[PDB]
Amino acid sequence: MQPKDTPELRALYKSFEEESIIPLWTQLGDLMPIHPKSKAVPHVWKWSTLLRLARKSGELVPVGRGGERRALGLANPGLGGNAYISPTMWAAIQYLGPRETAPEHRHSQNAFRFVVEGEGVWTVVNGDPVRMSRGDLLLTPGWCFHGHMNDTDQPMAWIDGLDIPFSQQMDVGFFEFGSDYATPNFSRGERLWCHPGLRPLSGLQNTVASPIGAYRWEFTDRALTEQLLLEDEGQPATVAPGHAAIRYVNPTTGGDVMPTLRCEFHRLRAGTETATRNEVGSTVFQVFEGAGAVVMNGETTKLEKGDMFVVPSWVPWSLQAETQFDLFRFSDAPIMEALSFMRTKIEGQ
Amino acid sequence: MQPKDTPELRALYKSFEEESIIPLWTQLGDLMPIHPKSKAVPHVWKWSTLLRLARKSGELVPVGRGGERRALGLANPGLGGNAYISPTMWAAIQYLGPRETAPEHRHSQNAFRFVVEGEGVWTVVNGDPVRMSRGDLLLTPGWCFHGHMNDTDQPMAWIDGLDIPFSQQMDVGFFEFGSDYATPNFSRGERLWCHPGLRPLSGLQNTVASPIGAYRWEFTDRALTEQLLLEDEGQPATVAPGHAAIRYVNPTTGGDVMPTLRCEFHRLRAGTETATRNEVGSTVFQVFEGAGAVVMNGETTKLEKGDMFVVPSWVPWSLQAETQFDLFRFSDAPIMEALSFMRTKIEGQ
Amino acid sequence: MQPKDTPELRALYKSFEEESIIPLWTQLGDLMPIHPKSKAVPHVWKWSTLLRLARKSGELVPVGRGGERRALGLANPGLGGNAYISPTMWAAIQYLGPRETAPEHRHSQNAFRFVVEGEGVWTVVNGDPVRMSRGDLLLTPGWCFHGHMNDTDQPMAWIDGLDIPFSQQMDVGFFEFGSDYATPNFSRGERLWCHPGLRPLSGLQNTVASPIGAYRWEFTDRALTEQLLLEDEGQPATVAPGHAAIRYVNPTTGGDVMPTLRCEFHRLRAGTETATRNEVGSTVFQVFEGAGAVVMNGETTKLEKGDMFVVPSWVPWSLQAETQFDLFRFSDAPIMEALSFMRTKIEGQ
Amino acid sequence: MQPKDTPELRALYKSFEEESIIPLWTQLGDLMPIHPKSKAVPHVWKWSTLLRLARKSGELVPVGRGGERRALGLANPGLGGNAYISPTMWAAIQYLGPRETAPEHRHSQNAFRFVVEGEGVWTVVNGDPVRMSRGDLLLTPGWCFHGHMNDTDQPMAWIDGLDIPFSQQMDVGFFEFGSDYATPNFSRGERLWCHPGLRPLSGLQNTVASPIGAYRWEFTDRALTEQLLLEDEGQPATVAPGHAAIRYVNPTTGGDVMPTLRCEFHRLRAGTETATRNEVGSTVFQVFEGAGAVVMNGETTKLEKGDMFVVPSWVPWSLQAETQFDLFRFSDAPIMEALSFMRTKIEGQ
Ligand SMILES: [Fe+2]
Ligand SMILES: [Fe+2]
Ligand SMILES: [Fe+2]
Ligand SMILES: [Fe+2]
Repeated sequence: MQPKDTPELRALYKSFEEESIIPLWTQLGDLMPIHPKSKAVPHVWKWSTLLRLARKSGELVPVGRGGERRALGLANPGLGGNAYISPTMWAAIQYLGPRETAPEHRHSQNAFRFVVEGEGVWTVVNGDPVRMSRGDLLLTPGWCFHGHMNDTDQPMAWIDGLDIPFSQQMDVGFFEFGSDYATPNFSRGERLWCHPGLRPLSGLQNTVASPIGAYRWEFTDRALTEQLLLEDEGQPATVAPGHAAIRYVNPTTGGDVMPTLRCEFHRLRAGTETATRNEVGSTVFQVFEGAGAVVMNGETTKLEKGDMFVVPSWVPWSLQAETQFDLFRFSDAPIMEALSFMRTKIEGQ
Repeated sequence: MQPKDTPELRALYKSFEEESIIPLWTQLGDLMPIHPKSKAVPHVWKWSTLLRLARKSGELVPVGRGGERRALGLANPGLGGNAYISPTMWAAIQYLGPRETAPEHRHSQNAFRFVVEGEGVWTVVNGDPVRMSRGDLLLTPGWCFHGHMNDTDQPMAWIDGLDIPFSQQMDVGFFEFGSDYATPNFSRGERLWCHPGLRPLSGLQNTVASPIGAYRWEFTDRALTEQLLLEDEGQPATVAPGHAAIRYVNPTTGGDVMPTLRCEFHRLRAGTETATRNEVGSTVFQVFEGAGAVVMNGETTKLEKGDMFVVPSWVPWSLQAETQFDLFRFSDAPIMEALSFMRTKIEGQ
Repeated sequence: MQPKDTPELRALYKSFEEESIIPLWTQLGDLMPIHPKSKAVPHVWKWSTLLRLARKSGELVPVGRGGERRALGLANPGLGGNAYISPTMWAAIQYLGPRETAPEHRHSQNAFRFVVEGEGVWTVVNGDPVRMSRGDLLLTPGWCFHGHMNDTDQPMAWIDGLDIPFSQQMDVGFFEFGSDYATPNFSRGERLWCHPGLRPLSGLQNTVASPIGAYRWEFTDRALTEQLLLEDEGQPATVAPGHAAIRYVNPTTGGDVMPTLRCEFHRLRAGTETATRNEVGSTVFQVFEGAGAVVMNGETTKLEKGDMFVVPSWVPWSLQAETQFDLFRFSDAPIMEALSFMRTKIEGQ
Repeated sequence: MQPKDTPELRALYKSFEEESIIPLWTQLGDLMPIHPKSKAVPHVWKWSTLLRLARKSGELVPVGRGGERRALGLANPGLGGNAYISPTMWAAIQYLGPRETAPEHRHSQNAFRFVVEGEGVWTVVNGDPVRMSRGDLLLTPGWCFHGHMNDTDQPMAWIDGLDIPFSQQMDVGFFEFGSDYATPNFSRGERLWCHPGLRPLSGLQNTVASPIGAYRWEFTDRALTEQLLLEDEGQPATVAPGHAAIRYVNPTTGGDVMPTLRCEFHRLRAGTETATRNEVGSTVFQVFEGAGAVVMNGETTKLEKGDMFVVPSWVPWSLQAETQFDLFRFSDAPIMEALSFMRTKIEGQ
């Protein structure tokens, strides 16, 4: 029950408004909910829709007229018109036209670029050029200069993933503009850092983000194959039966690629059904290859190559593989884990 | 410039709305600002207003009719009607009437209670009772059961500080209800942990929040006196000339009281003027004793005993002491520092 | 069995000697023992012997003729004439005569001074003077300048504890000579750092050793009393029944006083018998007050006020209290724990 | 000067001997030296001597008659007959005959096996078999079961490196005996862990030693080539001009292979002369390929393929390359660094 509605109570409340006071006893229960109840909702975007809308944006939106920023943000229908896939993460399909380029800038917001279709584009990160091709993860960690250049007449699509919404809501955003279009097969970073178990004596200092600028498909694919093969041979490897998986890591530390974003890659055997999880924080998956479905809040959605979906905080989810089902994954878990808010419920346990 | 406004462009945009896509090239620059530009604004609340409105709430709002929740939230005028002092922090004046009590609950949100006026109330934290009096900091770290009981006919006011707005925006909130009104002079926690330099062999495990339930005024006052005294004697101690200061810490670790909130206490000699700082993240100060002013965005506001004010992200601020000027401080810095978003500009350097 | 003893085998072995080769197959099993088998043996020194020999050293050994170095090293009878209490630790009774002084030096070896009898001596540590009295722990962490001065006509005895034998065997030793006899009641370090739960904003950097120069008896005694009192009240506190105990810690970190040495203080209720432990590494106890015994390798030795004893690596030990039994303790455990060699067996578990 | 040599002084000293007391004032200065002065001396072993003595041991010392332990320990001439290369490290040339095997054991002492000549031997580590060939580093971290099996009629030589002397002097040694001769091309460990930048979701827990059982030559060689190539292109990479180098690391952490031993591999361009270093702790190098010399204490020794040498604590050293000069390196630095005893002087700086 509320206080008696009296002229004195109404005078009290008008003083409140005047003095920027909001009394706790008037607040709606879910200021402190029983468990996380996001304004973001579970949502799927179909690739066939996204690619068609991206191609059209290629025609209608040239460089000089918005073409420098040709990226289709996935907007969660529960987040009020904000171009946010979740309360922490921005995810967009960047569509880079034949021969297009972008100049250098840096920003405090952390970012990756996961290559969906195409080849022969380079993203240049602190002057070091990083070739892009299908299945590759590129990082452009916060405060690193990044521009790019298409070396080809072909378009490319990648997922443009950032902590923009966290950074916007929390007031951490900074931004600077920057000041040869070399096309090396591999970046300096990779040439130093992508030898397993080995660390240059010139890079003995730990870093906050990975110095690996590209995690190439070859290696991702090979790691996942080896886990399934080790499973066949009776050896521990996979995380769950038929479920091979890796986390992309900062090799100086063994932890996440960047302070705010975790990236992983999963492969499921045909037939695999994962146990239902509730996890704090939001995650986004993209179907890289294969066919299957997701269950979110008990609702099953079938999924095809390229489809993308978001699980907001604490929404119970699982995946079923119809064929071999390869998925790229990102989430805000490093944030929940750094601050001791992370929590996990699994149907098995 | 934007793409040509054509029937095809308008069809593209209507497909966007239908498919929950928001194109980057339509977005307003400050999705990624040049430096943090908060929606929260610098604001001061006068104690004499807050105490008068609190007393009236005591009369008008009894237990059974909202009295269990008698706390006046400081609402930032730039945060849209949300009861948030800043985008990360909730700060409220809790007004506890003669003999009032509250039962036990726990929530994932972290919290402290800093005692402004009054005595002989106990907050009971995981069954351990913590006496409260003026100048004391109490913690109720996340997921710890806490209720309270006034043992007296006198009211008490404290600052009720939490990471509610971070927790609400980020989807990390959990909440449980709980299931003798002992009145020990000191808590078990204090009796184990408040011997300088000494650690019980039964508490060798590090914790995520401090096991000290109260940081009593005596010690705070004594530490600040010693720094000014060491300054008089030519010995390094104070942070800046005439500026004594402490941070409240988790003694198992030496770091912050809780994962999301930093607390500190400052004492300035009469005459002291601090150098202008820009810092990422928001901070709140309360004047504990003395007289002076603040400068925020170049605007000077005079301050009296009890006044409270907020500096949102990157707003340049400094303090001037007219008399000896004691201030309690909290901020979301452990969040900015954990995620490598923290940044500092000082006018000296 | 060994290789055939042939002229060719003997020629092989003479080539070995010539070329500084020692073949594994000739080595005695205990190059890699089944469990630690120290050359150091369990040993007790009686205080009444040590004090009598110390007094005589006071008469016979004046300043100018060895008096600057008047310290009686406890030499383990199994360590070959080396002045080592154990393979890692040096422990000596320093006997400081009326009005004696020592000038400043520093060395990489870490050291403490635990005051057995006497008062009004100061050890000056990086120019900061630290009063000494019975029951106090002083640190002189490695590479810190330290000299001292007796301000009185009375002698003082303290335990002079160092990692000298580790440092000597491992080749880490460095040593420098240094370049007012102030007598403050408390040191600068203490005045900054001995306020429970509080950390100066001017000392936000973690250190490798404690910045607390003295851990005074008052606080040690009070902590131990509180644990026994909390035990009386049914509250968890003591490590084992009737067994109160603390660890001295570096307050910036919550870990050990210095990188190589751990210090602790135990109080046992009359009647308390501890469960038998095997622990890797050596430890030394001193009886501060009370009466009881120790069991080492099944052999019981009765103990009086001032007695000192060493438990080398893996020797099973326990303590029995006849009266209330207060003991100071040091060990090389931070070394075994840092390098993942630590191991513990308890008779309970 | 010493105390007066009196009958009373002699009685004092006889009481000392009786009571296991050694007085400080009688001790020789270098109990606490000015800088490290090892009993170990700089020493070189020639490969042509070591291989010839190893072959002869193959003839004279069969299995059943010492052949199970056919390893030639490098004994430092200053370490008193102890089979120690330095005060912390044991280094031996293990010579494994045609078709020989060894059963499983484990010990707390940490160990590696760096393959000098030969192929088709497997060391089986916790049931997982690790093929061995020239240039490969294998680990058998402490407390891991390890046996081996030669699958061939050819002998193999490897460097058998351990922290035996530290473990022996410090009392940390434990040892257990253990209870198909599979010959996989690659180990399970490698198949999980040797994909650059990728970490199995099933191995998210950090470990104290590397889970990589072999660091194969291919990758080592490729990393060193890339650094010299990046040097040619004007890009930062090498540690010093013409000096390419890597550290072998634990991929869960980015730190050293094991708690007590660091391993590295250096490649110098023909002509390269390194600046003189003093470093705390001992190191051992082996010439893998090429020709050059070392300078230790100002004394130059020419070096050929296979030669091995030790630099004890603080001995100034440098390397000159005549040809391209590849060297494998191990040291006790993780011990000096963990305990804050490490120190470095370089002639450049
Ligand atoms: Fe960008
Ligand atoms: Fe609460
Ligand atoms: Fe000393
Ligand atoms: Fe072994």
